[PDB]
Amino acid sequence: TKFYTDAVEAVKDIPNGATVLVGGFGLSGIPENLIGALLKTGVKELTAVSNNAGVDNFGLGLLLQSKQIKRMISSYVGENAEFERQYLAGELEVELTPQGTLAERIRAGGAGVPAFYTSTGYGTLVQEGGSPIKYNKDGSIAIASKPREVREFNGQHFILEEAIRGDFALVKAWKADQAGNVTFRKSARNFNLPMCKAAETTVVEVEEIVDIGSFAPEDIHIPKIYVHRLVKGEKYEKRIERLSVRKEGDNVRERIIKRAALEFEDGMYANLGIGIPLLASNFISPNMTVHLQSENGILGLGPYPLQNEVDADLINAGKETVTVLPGASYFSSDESFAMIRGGHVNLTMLGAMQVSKYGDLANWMIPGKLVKGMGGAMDLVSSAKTKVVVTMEHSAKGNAHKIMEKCTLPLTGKQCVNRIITEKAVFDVDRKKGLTLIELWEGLTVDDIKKSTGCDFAVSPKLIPMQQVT
Amino acid sequence: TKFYTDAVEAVKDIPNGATVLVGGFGLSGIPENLIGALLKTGVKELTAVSNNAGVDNFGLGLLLQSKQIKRMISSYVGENAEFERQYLAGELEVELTPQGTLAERIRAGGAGVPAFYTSTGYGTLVQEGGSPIKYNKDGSIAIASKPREVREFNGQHFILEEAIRGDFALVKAWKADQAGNVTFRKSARNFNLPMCKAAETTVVEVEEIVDIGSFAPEDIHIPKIYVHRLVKGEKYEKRIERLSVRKNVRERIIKRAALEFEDGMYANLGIGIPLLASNFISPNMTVHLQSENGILGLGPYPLQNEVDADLINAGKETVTVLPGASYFSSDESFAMIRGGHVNLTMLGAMQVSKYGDLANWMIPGKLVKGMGGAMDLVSSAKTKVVVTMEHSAKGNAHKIMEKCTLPLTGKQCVNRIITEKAVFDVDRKKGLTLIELWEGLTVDDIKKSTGCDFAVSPKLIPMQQVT
Ligand SMILES: [Cl-]
Repeated sequence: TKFYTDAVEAVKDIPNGATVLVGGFGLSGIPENLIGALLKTGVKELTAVSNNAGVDNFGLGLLLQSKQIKRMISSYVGENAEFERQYLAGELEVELTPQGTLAERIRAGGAGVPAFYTSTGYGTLVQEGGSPIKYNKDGSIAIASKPREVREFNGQHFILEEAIRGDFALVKAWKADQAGNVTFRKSARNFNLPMCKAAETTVVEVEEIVDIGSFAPEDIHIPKIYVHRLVKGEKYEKRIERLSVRKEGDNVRERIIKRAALEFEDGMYANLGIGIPLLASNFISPNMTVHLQSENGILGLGPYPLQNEVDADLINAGKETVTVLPGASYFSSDESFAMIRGGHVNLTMLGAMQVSKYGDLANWMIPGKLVKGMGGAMDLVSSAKTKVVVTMEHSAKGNAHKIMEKCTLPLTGKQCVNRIITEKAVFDVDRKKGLTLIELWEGLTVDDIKKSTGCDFAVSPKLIPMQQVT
Repeated sequence: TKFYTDAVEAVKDIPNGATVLVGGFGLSGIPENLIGALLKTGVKELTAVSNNAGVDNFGLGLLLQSKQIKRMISSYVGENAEFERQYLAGELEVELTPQGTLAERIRAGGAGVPAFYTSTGYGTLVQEGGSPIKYNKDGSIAIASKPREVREFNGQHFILEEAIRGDFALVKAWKADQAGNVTFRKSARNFNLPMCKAAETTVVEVEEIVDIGSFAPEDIHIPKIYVHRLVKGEKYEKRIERLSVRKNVRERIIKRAALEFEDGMYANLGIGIPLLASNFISPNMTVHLQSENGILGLGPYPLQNEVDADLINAGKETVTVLPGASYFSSDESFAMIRGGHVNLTMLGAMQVSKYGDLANWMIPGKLVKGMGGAMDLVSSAKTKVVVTMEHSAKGNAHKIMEKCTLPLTGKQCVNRIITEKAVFDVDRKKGLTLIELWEGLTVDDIKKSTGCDFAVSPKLIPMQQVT
């Protein structure tokens, strides 16, 4: 490992046009000093492999604002108006990549695996192609993503994804010893770890350079062999995107929140989406133990931090400062998604704009109105073994159906939803039997459900009035 | 995580014919207790996925002695006479699997990856098929391995290896916290970590259960979500297969091999001469030795007090690590190797072809212990592969020849050959180039001890020898 004292010296040789892996998830784990240096070198036209787009004035956002980036390979790019201006204006190329796929392709890139198969994105634009990479002002797609090869394995459909390997990786890490061994802090690891093994030249900025021996050899996140250039970052602002602090909705939403709260079981491993699902976790019995997995690489999310617990290195997938409970673990983004795709999470519960009779889900894109990427959603619904539960208002305004024979909006996955909870009904979803109404909100009739549902459903002989967590 | 107090209880539901992933590298990180429990359940016809089969009377060897294993899916038999005996006799079925591939397939097994490509095995019996899986009592082959699909990516050939998922995984770990989180010690991690995410039911035995909070969240090697059943091991014998403590033409090869080392180099030294050549490295030079079983920073043999059964080198010998070393899982280790992150791979060979083919793992009906990590170690073009070996075999039979006659380890993967008589550079296209020649010997001498033509370096020098 070569050590530098000046951030600019370590990145001075990044070529214009370089593919640079930029660590970070939201504003967490971002190499702000290496980004600052690229600001000073002015290296142009980069292909930034970065999970998110930081925000307007931080992280990748700073390089977007100075227009140093030509292409983003990311999973979620909301909260950056300049990014959205560039993307919508057609000034920026963006490959919306399933977070888990991004993590795994990066890993493959450092592990000598040219390509591998995954269930994520099967039956969506990722597999089908057509995801907009570069737009024209007019709203039409200039560059469309290409399909991924589909292949059958053990009766299921997977798609071939290829390794991502950068010219440089700008890695934000916590510490490095003088040998070049590196470790990451809390959820700040996310993509930094796998990115550090997947570039011709990896550049790591650390908050601290420490002596050799500082680390237990078993606990070196990234072995010195992967660390080519190491610099101690000069300035750390550690911006916090969404300060969510706790101190010591309407009835429709309240009702969905209260029924979803009933999906939790003890010892359950669950991943909860932003909004209602996370809120439903608020109604988990103190008697029940539910381990919340955060795709940004956390197992054991806790409630929002008290003012004194606020930590820019610890945020949930919703990018809110969080805490973790006892016995929690942090892992890289690639491990997180191996855990998710492998079906290790028992329950995944998320919002949706549409759900189909047999489990298709649509919750990441609204052609022309909502194009911020799918984050980890396609990976979350990719495993047959994980029970996926959708929580959403039953119908759209003017009673337009959200539950239908088939979704009209871009799919997050196919035959992946196992249950839907609305304020009027609870349906079990089976890829073979279809929709089965198993709960009906009191006051409403099966007929009321029929005129607010766009497909038919079996009515379970065990159909009960809709429950609410107490 | 469900905690058990009795190992039999934790595995009594394994059916006969179940595929079971068994952690361990040689005798390091083996699930002695879970294996002992299987001796009791008497579950038979097992397909055991394990790097090695331990030794004759320990580790997986026990289930071989008891004929409870119908089939081993391993990378190296090693010094297990019975394992070898059974394989050659036509009793035990064995899929010799490249160690690095064994590891990546297990990881894929828990990561939702049904299959992935790797360069390891390309051009060998692994990719081609024909690797004997099961022998006929009369020496012939009853079951041969099937061929793996080949696919090219970015100018290179790779083979398709499918995920390995077990019905059960018998995993050895160092500690578990009360929540189910698990950590490994030194090199005993090896295959235990990935096998722990790739089975319908993982059964982890630890040497210790600690309190939740005992681990720093960032340092839990195996998050609780993956540990279905956890039991604290009843008995740990800490057996050590090879106790290597510390207190000539072969030497010519070693002394020249020692000159391949450069400062800041990351290297993987094969058994014998290569490992020996590392003794001649200048203290003023920093060379980092990577061990396939999951170590970076190998040190010298341990003094008596330094001996640790959880820290052995690839040759199954007790070793130490130098400051700033690291440990990581077998799949990580091979991600590291397969990823070309190791600068120098130096190993022995029975044969090397004109263009770099290497044959170092099999000899029909006599050498059938498997390839170990060798096919993986020579799989990366970015890594410099140096073969150190005696120039000729008994009766001056050639070892450097046009085409190897022995099963290949790698196709066009050798960059240089150091023998006692010469040093040749090897190019996958132009062939051999004698760049160094032992004094007192002539190019004619070399000519008659080499089965094929070679170029002579216009700057050929007497063969150097580390001082
Ligand atoms: Cl081995």
